[PDB]
Amino acid sequence: ELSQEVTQTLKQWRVAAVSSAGLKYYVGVDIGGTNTRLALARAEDHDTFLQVLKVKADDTRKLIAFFDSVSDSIRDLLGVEASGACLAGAGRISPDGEVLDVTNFHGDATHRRLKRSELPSFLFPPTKTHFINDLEGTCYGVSSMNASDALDQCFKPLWGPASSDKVTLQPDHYLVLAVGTGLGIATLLSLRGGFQVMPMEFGHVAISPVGPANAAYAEETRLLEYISEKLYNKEHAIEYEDIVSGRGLVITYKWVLDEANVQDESLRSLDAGKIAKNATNSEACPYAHKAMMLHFKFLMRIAKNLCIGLQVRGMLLAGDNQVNNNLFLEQNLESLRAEFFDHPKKAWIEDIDLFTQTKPVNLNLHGALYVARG
Amino acid sequence: ELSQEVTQTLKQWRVAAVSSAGLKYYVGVDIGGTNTRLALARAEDHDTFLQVLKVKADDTRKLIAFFDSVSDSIRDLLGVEASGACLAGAGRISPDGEVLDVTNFHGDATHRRLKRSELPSFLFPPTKTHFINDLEGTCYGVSSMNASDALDQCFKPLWGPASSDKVTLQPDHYLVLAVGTGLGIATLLSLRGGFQVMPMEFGHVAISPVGPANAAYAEETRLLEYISEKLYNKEHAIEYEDIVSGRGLVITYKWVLDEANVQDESLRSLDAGKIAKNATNSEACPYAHKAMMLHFKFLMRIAKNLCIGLQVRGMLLAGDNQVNNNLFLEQNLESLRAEFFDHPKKAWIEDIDLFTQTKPVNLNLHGALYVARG
Ligand SMILES: OC[C@H]1O[C@@H](O)[C@H](O)[C@@H](O)[C@@H]1O
Ligand SMILES: OC[C@H]1O[C@@H](O)[C@H](O)[C@@H](O)[C@@H]1O
Ligand SMILES: [Ca+2]
Ligand SMILES: [Ca+2]
Ligand SMILES: [Ca+2]
Ligand SMILES: [Ca+2]
Ligand SMILES: [Ca+2]
Ligand SMILES: [Ca+2]
Repeated sequence: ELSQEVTQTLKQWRVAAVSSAGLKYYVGVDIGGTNTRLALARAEDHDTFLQVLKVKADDTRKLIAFFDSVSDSIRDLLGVEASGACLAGAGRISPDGEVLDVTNFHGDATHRRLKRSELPSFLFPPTKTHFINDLEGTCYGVSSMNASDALDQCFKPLWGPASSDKVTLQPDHYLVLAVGTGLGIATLLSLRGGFQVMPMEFGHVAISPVGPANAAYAEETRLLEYISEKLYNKEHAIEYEDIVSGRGLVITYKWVLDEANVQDESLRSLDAGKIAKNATNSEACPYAHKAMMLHFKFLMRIAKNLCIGLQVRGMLLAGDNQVNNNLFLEQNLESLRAEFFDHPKKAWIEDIDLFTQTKPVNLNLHGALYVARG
Repeated sequence: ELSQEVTQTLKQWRVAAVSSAGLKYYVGVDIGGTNTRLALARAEDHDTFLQVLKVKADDTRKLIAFFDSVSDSIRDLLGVEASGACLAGAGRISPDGEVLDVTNFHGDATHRRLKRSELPSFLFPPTKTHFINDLEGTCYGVSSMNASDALDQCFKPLWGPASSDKVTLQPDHYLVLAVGTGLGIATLLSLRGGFQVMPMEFGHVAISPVGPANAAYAEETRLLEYISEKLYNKEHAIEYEDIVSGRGLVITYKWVLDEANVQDESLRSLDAGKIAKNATNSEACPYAHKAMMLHFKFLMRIAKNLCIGLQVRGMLLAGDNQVNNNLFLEQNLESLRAEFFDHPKKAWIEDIDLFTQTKPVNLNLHGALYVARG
């Protein structure tokens, strides 16, 4: 079952199949840890696309059923096969490009892994289908929009030497981060004509502490030990993603509530989104604020250290979820900056630009559709 | 004052100046945090070079006097200007490539920074002189030796799926680390024909703790607080380089001695090299061993997390100092592996290759001489 807008649109598209140019269109997929989205774009649609379906899926067998279903649906409306496909997924891709491993899907290896050869040929031509990482897809989307001087349509400066200027990327490196089901991290590279994308897995590196004289030192130690207990039985130091994610905000929230002996089962049951919204009212939901503060504090800490290690010129906070959290970010700007410049080498990152996405736009789908064209 | 071997060699070289091909030679420089080395290679010397001078220097004004001096000395023996130069230095390089900032030199900005335009024209042709980072130079050296199938002449596998094979680099990413005056880190990249080098500053990122149930958790906290006290007055979390370096091994050693109330001023005064040598006798110098253990433990911890974040296929422990520490590494292999695979995502790094440099060879100079040729 497809929507009216999609149905009417595909009817307009298919008249071109009996034209000289034919109907050449491409498939793009954003496989997130919680939701998957699929979109189509014709050869001439250069900055736009048609989202045909989204689904809540946390294993690959359910994706296969979604792909089969939506493939048959588009086939009944277009007739003509897709000319190329790219799936940007929230995990790692095998050296041969054949297999995606979705890091935060649940179950055994079969339910976390997705092979190209399992995909329906209609939407996923066997020789013209590629896997990329989701943040790798974000970078191609960003690079594509930077090339057509359009990044200012969905990004805004939060600080840095370029913050009075319209958003545009210089030929240096830029770090891209996205907070969602997981912590996504990639880098736009300018080494040696264009931007090269490097996919990364830095959301899973062990966290760093604060200085022993920091006022948050005792309480951060308790939070890290609490999370390390619940996830790893204290055997490992937690990953940044164990805090900087949806479930991470939820578990930090439960820690804030345990230290305050707040037994209220209603405030106890909120999901990441309600905690995050509640946090924009500092005086009326102080516990949501405290958890969100620590959530974004650790996002600033991993971003700080990657800026130093990668020697980037700027960084971009991306994702549609980030749009809803920019208000919290501005309400707590000093607290975030205090964290970001808390480093012996703070002089090195004083001139780092920070951009944040301000309008909902699925940069992953744009990136996947850029790759799918070849 | 140049040596006999260098003097005799340059006399042999200069006969070619009155030949059809002329005398085209290139300058390479390895500017370390403690020592600087300079070398020459002719156009046809593809895997060899002539080291003409090394000096102990910890500020750039002393380097300028060394460069001026050795430039005039080579000029009096060769007559003909150098055709190209590259300086691989232990720090950052400005966007315009004009200025090197040596991270661990002492003094004000003038004594830590070195401009191209301050270099003698004879050895450093104004339009044909380039700055690279020292580990960036290491990678070009490694890549150069991999291209001529020669890495097995100075690297040996310590573990991984390729450890029965002769050392050769696949077309994937490789992390390169070197422990010396500082912690040097760069990455050989295979994105998209060849290896691309990415320079990095990851030695300066904040450390990670162990899991709260680890037997070393209480004592690591004391060590981190001790170093954070002495370097930063507890205001910052220490950098990996604050432990994984010469001065880091020395300060860890002093901490081991303080916790044992060892007042002996003779054992108290050892420099990094004597501590490291003493450490290869576990039963006779147990304190040196304990400090060296923690030294290499934190090297394994930063390497573990960078392998995860960068998704490399292998890593190389490089530098001439590493040669003298491989014995310690093999005596304490289980302790190092216990640290390296201590991660929730340990399955991801199970198949990572580890190589370590086994013969002294200045890979920085090879790399700089590769760049100097254009
Ligand atoms: O989706 C955000 C990120 O989530 C992480 O848990 C995955 O390992 C990454 O591959 C992904 O980019
Ligand atoms: O020499 C090893 C490393 O030392 C560090 O302190 C510097 O910041 C790096 O640029 C250098 O590569
Ligand atoms: Ca077909
Ligand atoms: Ca640049
Ligand atoms: Ca327990
Ligand atoms: Ca000249
Ligand atoms: Ca490859
Ligand atoms: Ca103090």
